[PDB]
Amino acid sequence: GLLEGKRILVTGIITDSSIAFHIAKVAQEQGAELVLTGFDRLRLIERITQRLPKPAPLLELDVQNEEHLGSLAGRISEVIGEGNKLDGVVHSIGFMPQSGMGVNPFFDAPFADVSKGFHISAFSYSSLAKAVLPVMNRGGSIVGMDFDPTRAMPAYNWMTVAKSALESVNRFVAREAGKVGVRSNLVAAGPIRTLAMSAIVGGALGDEAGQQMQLLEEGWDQRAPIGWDMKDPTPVAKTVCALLSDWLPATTGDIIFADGGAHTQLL
Amino acid sequence: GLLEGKRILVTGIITDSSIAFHIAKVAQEQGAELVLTGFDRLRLIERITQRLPKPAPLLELDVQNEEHLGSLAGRISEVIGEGNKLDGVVHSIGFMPQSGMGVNPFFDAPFADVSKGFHISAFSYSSLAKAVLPVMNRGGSIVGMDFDPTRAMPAYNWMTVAKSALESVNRFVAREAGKVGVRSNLVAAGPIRALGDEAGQQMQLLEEGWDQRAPIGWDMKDPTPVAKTVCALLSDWLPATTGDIIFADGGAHTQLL
Amino acid sequence: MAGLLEGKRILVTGIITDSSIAFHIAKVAQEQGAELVLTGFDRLRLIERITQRLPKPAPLLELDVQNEEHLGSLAGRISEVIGEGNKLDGVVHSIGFMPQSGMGVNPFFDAPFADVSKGFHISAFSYSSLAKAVLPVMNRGGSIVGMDFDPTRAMPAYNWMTVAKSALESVNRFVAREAGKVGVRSNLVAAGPIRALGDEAGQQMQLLEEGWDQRAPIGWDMKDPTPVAKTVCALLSDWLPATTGDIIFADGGAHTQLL
Amino acid sequence: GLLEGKRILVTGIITDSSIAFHIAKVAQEQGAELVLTGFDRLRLIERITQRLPKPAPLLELDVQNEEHLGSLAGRISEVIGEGNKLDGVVHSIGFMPQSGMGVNPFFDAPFADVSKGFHISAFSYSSLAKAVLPVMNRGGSIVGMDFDPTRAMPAYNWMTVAKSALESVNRFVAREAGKVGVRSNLVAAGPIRTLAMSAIVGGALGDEAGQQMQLLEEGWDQRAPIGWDMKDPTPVAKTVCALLSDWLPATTGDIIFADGGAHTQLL
Repeated sequence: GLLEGKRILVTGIITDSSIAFHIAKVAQEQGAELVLTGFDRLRLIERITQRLPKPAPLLELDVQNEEHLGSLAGRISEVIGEGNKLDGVVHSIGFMPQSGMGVNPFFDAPFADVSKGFHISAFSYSSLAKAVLPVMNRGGSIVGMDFDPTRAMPAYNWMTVAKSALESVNRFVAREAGKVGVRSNLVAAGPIRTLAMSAIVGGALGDEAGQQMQLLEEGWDQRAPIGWDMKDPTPVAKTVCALLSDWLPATTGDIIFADGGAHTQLL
Repeated sequence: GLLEGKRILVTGIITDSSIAFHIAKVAQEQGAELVLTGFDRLRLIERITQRLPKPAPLLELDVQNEEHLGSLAGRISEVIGEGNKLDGVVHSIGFMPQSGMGVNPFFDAPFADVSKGFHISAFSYSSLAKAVLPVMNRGGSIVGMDFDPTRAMPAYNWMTVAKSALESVNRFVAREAGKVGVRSNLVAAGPIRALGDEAGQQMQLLEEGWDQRAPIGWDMKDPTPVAKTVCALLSDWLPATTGDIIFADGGAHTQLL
Repeated sequence: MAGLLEGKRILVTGIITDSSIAFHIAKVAQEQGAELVLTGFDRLRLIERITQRLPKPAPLLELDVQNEEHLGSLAGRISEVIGEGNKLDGVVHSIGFMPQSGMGVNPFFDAPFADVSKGFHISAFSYSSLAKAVLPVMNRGGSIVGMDFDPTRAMPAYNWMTVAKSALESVNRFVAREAGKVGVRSNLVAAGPIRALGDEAGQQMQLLEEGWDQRAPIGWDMKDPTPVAKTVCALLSDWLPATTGDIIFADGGAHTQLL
Repeated sequence: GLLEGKRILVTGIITDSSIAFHIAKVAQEQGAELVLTGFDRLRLIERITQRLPKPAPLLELDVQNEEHLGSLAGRISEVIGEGNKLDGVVHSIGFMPQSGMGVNPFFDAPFADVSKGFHISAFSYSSLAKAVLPVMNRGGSIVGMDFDPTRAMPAYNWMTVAKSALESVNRFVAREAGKVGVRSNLVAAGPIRTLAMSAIVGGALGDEAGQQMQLLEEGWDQRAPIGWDMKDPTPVAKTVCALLSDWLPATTGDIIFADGGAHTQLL
């Protein structure tokens, strides 16, 4: 197994289509022992995580809660055994209030909303690292999820800005984590299609992206030299696990693209 | 002159060594008609602006105050005349609480501090653009100030994160401004200069690298090259540049050593 | 009413027709008060007739940028034009050539090395050659500007010319090092694209090039060379005095947007 | 093994200090079956490759020789078995005549020298791909070696230009290789110290880098959040094998940095 004997904390599992779910699934298939986090309705998280290959303990973590963050290392140690430390941490937490996205005018997003999206999506990558580094092994690896924000694009709007900030945070976290031998990297994934139910009785599932976002996302498979399957999270999950492994041991503060090569081409 | 007849709003004048002061000075030397803004130390700013080549009116603007922002377009029109519009706007406001700029470890900066610095240094570029675009002419130019955040650096810490955010914001402001024919760009400037302390010492050592790297050298005591570059972007001579970042750093960022 | 380049002496390469971007660079420069020296090699008689359509007279020197004798004599021949006590303030490299095998008339892999090397020579290496030849007669504070087409991403048809432009960007950063020793700046302008027997490569390029106006926040007019010409003149001026080794985009903002 | 059952062609083994030697070593340790190339003193290359963990056939390949390139596929099929194809190809070929490097003035490099370095160091990445793609499996991987040329630097001079060209070539090779399901990527390695002998009777080993290049290379360990060991090729060799594996399956046209994180930091 690529991650045999490694102990890995995975944040961000909300549904069975959360990219963190597939990261967790591949890591377990590759021999890792997981610790999972959730915040709201832990019982509902427990139901999803019971669909993973192997059991895994669930810890409560609201990344905006300094008390949760302050106690996390000790709660991790309780569950993995006090002599043991983590080898990997996955940050898969991204959120921006809807006023900051979609067809809401970019200029109309209230600061309070954008600040919260910045907190959850970018600042919390630093918060999580600070919280977990005291219980990580030398040579360990922290990986966060990115969506390339180098160029502006329709709909992604202020979430793009939060990802630009996240990329910058990642470089400082790598500086801090490196002092104790830990790597920090982001995976810039191509778009993965997400379904959500209409919030009404009789509701059905349907694509979350609106028209403009869908048109934007369909460009990836057109551009990607090896194509891009928006319904397939597995290549992204494998890439995260590559960074959690010891096979990129000299990469840190960096961004690895799992996007079919789309960002390298222009049509 | 380079900006002959252009009406330009300049934010960020604090002292007569502020880069905004030198931007305003060069712009007036090049024929611009200015409107200035201030908030903190507003009487002091009026005194400072008397040292400019020419007088200019001053409007109060706290870029965190949505009432100040919503009234700004009407207040500008009152100053310049209701049938006239601005051709240029300069965003030269950067603030990050010291806890985000190296007086403590990176990890110790509290969110409330970093959020405020993000608000002032990144979000408000969008706020100001939203406020001014209704009174800007087609072909106009919004320019903000940047400090290259592509790589992490000693001490600059969360201000560098804010500037990465600002660069992203600029690309979206360009999208919105272009709908009415207005450009939006940043200038990535090189650094401009007993109780001294660690964060200041770290920044000093980092900043001395620019002159070492810059093929044409870098004078940390000379704001004029940066001010001239801003005026270039305010002029009609970069009419197809938007969403972009122009480096005024001696070429330091293009060289490894 | 001072012009942007008032009193400056500027050498301009690359004028082939009155549609050449170099023609428009020269035209705007003269409108802004510059005194020009022009160069040509192929179709010299044609170039002379073309250069007479510029606003003001300008002498024409022969320069094959692959000819080391032409390069080596260039500084002395410039001094004859402008006076031994005078120097140039600006130099424009607007020479790009890649044999058609490197620009999409056949698949990328089929381009022969000899063709690609020739295009590398003319489109990338000669930026360094020209700088070497002109710098001894350039003033401190002067400016060398070359023409770029953003090669950060692979594109249809442009193929090995894109590779040459990647190389050119790297050359520019090294020319900046050498030029900086005598106070001279070196930069590239990355321009957006400027416009029955139509053929495949041209069709691919047209479809690709129409995307600039779609992406550009301020639009992009492929029929209008003036914004690019002005941007070159901005770099030749004293208004970007701390920019060197760099790439300035004159593309409507298209490269900053995905859609 | 990370590369169990994979057939991989490795170019560029000159000495037992060539990065390609260490790539070949790790690939064999990870279960790969190799085919090796050489051009100069094939008997001397056979002697170097006998120190690899396992035997591997050696094929002659001058990448400037179109007859060598045109026959390469058939000569590969002969040695790996007529029904078989390659899963991986490593390009580790870089050369610039000395007039193009060091304390030679940048402006004094003759074009014929720079053209030759461009041919060997950049054009030949396309030539090798063209020659080997007919005998590569879908899902295969081509990996070339890079030294980050994003900024100019002392000494590296025209080789920097060649690497800039190589990066561009890699993005076009990715477009072409992707049509048959093959990825193409570069590894941008930190500097690896190289010793060479003075060309004199009684000669000794010493660093090939001149003063300015040594000062440049020494910055990596200072900048790198996890440090950078110029004497250790292994992290770079491992990163190449990561790209040859199936664990970065959606990465193509790209550049993976194995440099300790140094390019993400500024002092």
